[PDB]
Amino acid sequence: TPREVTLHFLRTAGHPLTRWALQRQPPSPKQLEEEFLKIPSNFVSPEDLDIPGHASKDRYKTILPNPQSRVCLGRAQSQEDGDYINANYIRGYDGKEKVYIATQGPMPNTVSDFWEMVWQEEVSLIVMLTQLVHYWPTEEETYGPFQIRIQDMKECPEYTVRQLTIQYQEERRSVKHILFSAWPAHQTPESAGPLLRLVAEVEESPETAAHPGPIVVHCSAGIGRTGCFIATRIGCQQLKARGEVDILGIVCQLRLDRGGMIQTAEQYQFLHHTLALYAGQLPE
Repeated sequence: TPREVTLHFLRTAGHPLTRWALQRQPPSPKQLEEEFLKIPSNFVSPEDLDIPGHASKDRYKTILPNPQSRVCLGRAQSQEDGDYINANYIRGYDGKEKVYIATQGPMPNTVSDFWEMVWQEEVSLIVMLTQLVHYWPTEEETYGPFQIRIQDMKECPEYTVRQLTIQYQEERRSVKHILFSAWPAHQTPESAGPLLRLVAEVEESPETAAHPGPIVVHCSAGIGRTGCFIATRIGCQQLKARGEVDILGIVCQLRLDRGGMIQTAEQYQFLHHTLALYAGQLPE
């Protein structure tokens, strides 16, 4: 039973690494390559989704949101004739539910869907990962029923922070948007420092809500760079709380949430490098 075999692996696989082992005696580059290749994709086949006309809202044919964690658009603000967006809820540290939503970058025809999701899910933070569509405005623009305005734009060494507001009827909400460039698909960032500063930027973001909404994280396909970013943050949280990290377990849990998260063995190895660097910053 290939399905049961996949699910059993993802629910049980693990390779705990103490802070010491991570820094001083990590698995060899060959061991990490073989370990990465063993992780099932958990990609859903087009047959496992019965959402007609979903293909026009997917950037890629074979990268699809797993039904169990798929973000469904209730259309409370619109008259749109479906529920579909290529996006999944992602669990965070210790399996906490709906900490993130991983999604593809909006297509010209899914920009309104994207802002609908941001409203419906009470998103206040968006992390965009890219290399050098513009679904946010220069000053002010309307997307479907939503009015979006930019209040501030700040250029940091490695990312740009925009403060936006989104308004529907009487209600206007703040949304922080972080655009991290110099990260090509199927590659790693230039070095781990900027990525760890991005993770810190996210941590430091003020949370106003009583029950915080998911952090939206996106990139072109919504799995490689999003998976690296989310795995990095969860790994840091594990190191800080427990003084050890199970990177294999983190990636397996991400794949349960959205098929294919973290695309390449080089990205998986870079996660180890990044977390070994973060470990040096911890107390003691």
